[PDB]
Amino acid sequence: SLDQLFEEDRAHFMHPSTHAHDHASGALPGKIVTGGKGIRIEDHQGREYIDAFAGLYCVNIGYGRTEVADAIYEQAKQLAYYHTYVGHSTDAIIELSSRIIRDWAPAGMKKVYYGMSGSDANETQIKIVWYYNNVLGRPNKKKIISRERGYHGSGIVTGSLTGLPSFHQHFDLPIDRVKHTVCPHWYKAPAGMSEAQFVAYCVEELEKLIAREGADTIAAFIAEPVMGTGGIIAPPQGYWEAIQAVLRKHDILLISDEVVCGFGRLGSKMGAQHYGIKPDLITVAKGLTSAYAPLSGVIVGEKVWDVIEKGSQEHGPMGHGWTYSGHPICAAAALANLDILERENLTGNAADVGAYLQQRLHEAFGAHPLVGEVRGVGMLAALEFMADKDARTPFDPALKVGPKVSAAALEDGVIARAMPHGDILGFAPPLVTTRAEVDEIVGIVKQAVDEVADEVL
Amino acid sequence: SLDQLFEEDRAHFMHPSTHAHDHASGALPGKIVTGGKGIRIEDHQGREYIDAFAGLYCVNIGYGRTEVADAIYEQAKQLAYYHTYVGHSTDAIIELSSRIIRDWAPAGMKKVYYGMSGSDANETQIKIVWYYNNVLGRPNKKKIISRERGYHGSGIVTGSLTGLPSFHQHFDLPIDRVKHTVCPHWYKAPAGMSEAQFVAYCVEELEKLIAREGADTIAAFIAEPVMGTGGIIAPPQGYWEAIQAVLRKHDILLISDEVVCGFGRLGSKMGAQHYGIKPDLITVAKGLTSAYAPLSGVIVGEKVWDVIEKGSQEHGPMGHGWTYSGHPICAAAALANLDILERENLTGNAADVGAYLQQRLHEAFGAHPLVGEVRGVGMLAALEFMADKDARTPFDPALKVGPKVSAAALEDGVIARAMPHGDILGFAPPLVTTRAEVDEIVGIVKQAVDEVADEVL
Repeated sequence: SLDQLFEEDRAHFMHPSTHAHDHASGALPGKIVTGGKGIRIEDHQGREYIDAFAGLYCVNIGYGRTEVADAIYEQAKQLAYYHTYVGHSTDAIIELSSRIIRDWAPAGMKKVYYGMSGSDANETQIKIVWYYNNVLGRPNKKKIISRERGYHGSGIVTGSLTGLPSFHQHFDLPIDRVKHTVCPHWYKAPAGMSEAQFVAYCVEELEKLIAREGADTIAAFIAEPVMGTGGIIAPPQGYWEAIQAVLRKHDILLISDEVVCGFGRLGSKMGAQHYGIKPDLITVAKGLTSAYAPLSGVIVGEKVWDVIEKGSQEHGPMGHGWTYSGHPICAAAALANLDILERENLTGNAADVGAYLQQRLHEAFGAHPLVGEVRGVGMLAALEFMADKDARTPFDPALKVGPKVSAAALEDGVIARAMPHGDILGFAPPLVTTRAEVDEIVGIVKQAVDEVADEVL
Repeated sequence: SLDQLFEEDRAHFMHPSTHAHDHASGALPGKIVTGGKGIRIEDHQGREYIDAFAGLYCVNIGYGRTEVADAIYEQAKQLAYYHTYVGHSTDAIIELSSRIIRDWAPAGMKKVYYGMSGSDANETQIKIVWYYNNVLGRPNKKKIISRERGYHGSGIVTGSLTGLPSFHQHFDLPIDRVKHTVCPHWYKAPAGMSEAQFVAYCVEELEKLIAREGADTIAAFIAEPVMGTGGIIAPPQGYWEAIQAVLRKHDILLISDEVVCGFGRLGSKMGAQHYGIKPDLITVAKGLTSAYAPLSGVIVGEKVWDVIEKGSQEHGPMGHGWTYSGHPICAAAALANLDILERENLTGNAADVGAYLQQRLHEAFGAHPLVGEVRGVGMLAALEFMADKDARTPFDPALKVGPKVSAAALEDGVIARAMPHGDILGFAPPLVTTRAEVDEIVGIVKQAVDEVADEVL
C-alpha cells in the first residue's frame, strides 16, 4: 500500500538533503520513483518525467540498461564480494583500473584507488596529500586551497573543501587547514573587468592567499574543471593555464575533481583533457558507473605514486582501506558502463547534443527579461535568474525564483534542478539525450520561465 | 590471461591495506579470488579455502547466495538508481528502514540514514553530534571520546576515532577533538586486578579524562560493543552498565559502533542487545548486506532525531547528503540478506555454533605454550600469542608470530587473520558455519600454532 509506505518513510527514513521536520510531518511530500527508461523516469502515481538532470549529474548512459543489470547480476552470482586487502583482487577491478588509466585518464596517471562516493574519494585525496608531504619531510605543507562555490562532498574534511555554506552550517566547517579562493565566475566579476583582467584578478587573489599562508604551508589545490553544484560555472578563458603556472611555481599539488565532469560529460573524456589541465591526482565517481552501482576512484599520478611507493619502503603499508574498496559488483557495473560509453560514442554525442543544448538555450533565453546569464559547457547548462540583468542585481532570495521555475517545469514533466545558493536552473541530461529531446526540454522550460516572469516582474 | 592481469594489477591497481612498493614489484604476490560457496572461496590457481574471517567480518550469510544476486538483479533492472534527495524514495529503502528499526535495532531507535561504508557512516555520526550541540546552543560541546584499539574507520575524522596507530601514521591523526580512553582488555589489566576492579579502573580513567577536558566540552563517546579489528576484545562483566552510568551523568551521547557486531554476529541482533547497551546513535554496515552490496546505516534515536527536526524548523534542511545515499540495488541486497538471516535463524546459529567455537578453542589452546589468551563472544574469537603467558610479556614484534601462524594456516586452506598491532589470530566465520566446520578450522589452526611454536620456542 502506498499510504503505508509513505507513513513508514516519514517515520523511519532519514533522507539526504531533506527538511527533516517537514518531511516527517508530511508538509514536504514524499515521492517514490518506480522506474525509468532512456531519459525518462516514472513515479508512484504513474507520472512520467524527462530527467534533464540525469539523477544528480550521474545517469549518463540513461535509465533501464539491462546490459548493466546483467553484468551486475553475473558478478553477483559468481562473486559478489571479497576484499582487496593485501594484494587481493577480482579480474573485474583489475580490468577497470587498466581501462580507466589507458582510455579515460589524462597522460601521467598510473594508479586507481576505489571507494563508493565522491565524498570518500576526496577524503582519500586529502589523506594522500598529507602522507605525501609527511614522507617527504614537509610536516608543515598541509593546507588545502579550494574555491568559493566549489563542491567536493558532504563530510567534515570534504564539506570543508566544499565552498557552499549549507554544507558548513552547524558542522563547524571549514576546518582550519582548508582555505578558499575566488569563484571564477566572469559574469559576476568586478564591474567592467574584461575576461583577461578577471583571470589576472583570480591569479592575484590566489597569489595573495599563498603569500598570507606561506607557500611552504600549502599542500594542494582542489578544483572542479567546471563547477557543478555551485551553479554550472565554466572557467574564464585562460584561467586554467594561468592557475596551473601559479601552482607549479609554489610546488602545490593539483587535484582535479572530475566527479561531474568525468567520463564524457563535457564532450571530452574528462574536464582535465577538456581544459588542458595536468593534475597530480583526480577524483571520479557518478559517470564512472552511470550510478548503476556506487563507485568512486582516486586516480594517482606518477609523481605522487612514486612517493607512495617510497613511503611503503620506509614505513610499511599505508594505513588506508575501506572494507568495500574495489567492490566486485560495482566494478562490473563500471565495466559495462564504459563498454556502452565507448560503443555508442557518448562523449561525441555529448559534444554534439551539448553544443545544440547551449545554442537552443541562448536562442530561447539570451534576451529573456528574467534571465541574467545563460551558461554551460557540453552537456551541462544553466540559467541564472536576476532582478537587474545589466547591474547584475539578484532577486531577493525569499522570492525563490529558481525553485519556482524548477517546480513549474516539474508540473509539465521536466526535471531540472533549482541549484543551491542562488536563482539558478541547472541542466545535466543523460549523454544519450537527442537534439529532439533538447527541444522538448527547452520548450517546457520556456513556459516555466515565462510563467514565473509573469509572477515576479 | 592471468600473467597479464597480474601485470595490470601491479601497474595500475592501488589496493586498500597493501604495501604499495612490494605489491607493485611483485614481492607481495597478488591473489585473484574467482568464486565461492558457503564458507569457502576459490582463487585463480583453483585452490579452495575455508574463510574463517568471512571476508572482513562481513560475508555473514555465506558466499554464492543466488537469492541475493537475483534480488540485486531485479532492482537493477527495474530502477538501479535514483537519488533520495528532497523526500524521494524507492519502496526498497523504505521497507529496509522500517525493518531495521522494527526487527533489529534496540528500543528507542527511530530513523536510518544511508551511506556505503562504516567509515562514511561514522563520518555522518560526528556531523550529527556537532549539529545536535550547535542547534542546542552548546558550541563548545564537541569532543569525541574513543578508546585505544578501537576501530571506527579509515578517514581523517574516523581514523582519528580509530585507536590503532597504523591509521594515524603520516596522516596527522588524531584530530584535536578526538580523545582516547582505555582499551577494556581484562587480560592486560593492571597486574592482579579482579574483573570488578578493572571495571572500576576503566570508569576512573574515563572520569579522569572527562575532568581533564571538561564534561561541557565532550559531545559523545564512540565504542564497539566488542572490539573487532583491535583484536576481538570482549568487554569485562559489568563494563557497559558502569560506563553508561558515567556518560548519562555527564550528558555525553553514546554511539554504538555495530559495524561488526550488528545483524547476528554475537548471537544477538546487535551488540547493544547483547550487553544491555542503550545508545543514542548506532553505526551499521557489513552484516547489513553480508557485503553483497556496499551499504551503511546511521540509526538515530528518538532523542537525537527530535533535535534534528527542531534544527530543520529553525535553520532549514540539514546540509548533508551523499549522491548514492539509499542506493536501490544496495537496499535490495540488504532486504534479501535480512530475509535469509531471519528465515534461517542465523542469529541463533551464531549463538550455538559460536559457543561451540569458544569451547573448542579453549580445549585446543587454553594450555598451549604459545597462547597467552583464548577469547571471543558468539562468532568472534581470537588467540593472542605471548612470550610469557603469566607475566603477559608479548613476543618481540619482529618475530612476526601472528602473521606466521596465519600464513601457516593459509597454506593448509584456512583463512584466519593476523590482527594488527600484536600477535593475534582472529576468527569471524560466516554465520552459516557448522559445528563440524569449527572443528576442521580449529584442527588446521592447531597445526599452524604447533609449527610456529616449534620455530620460536
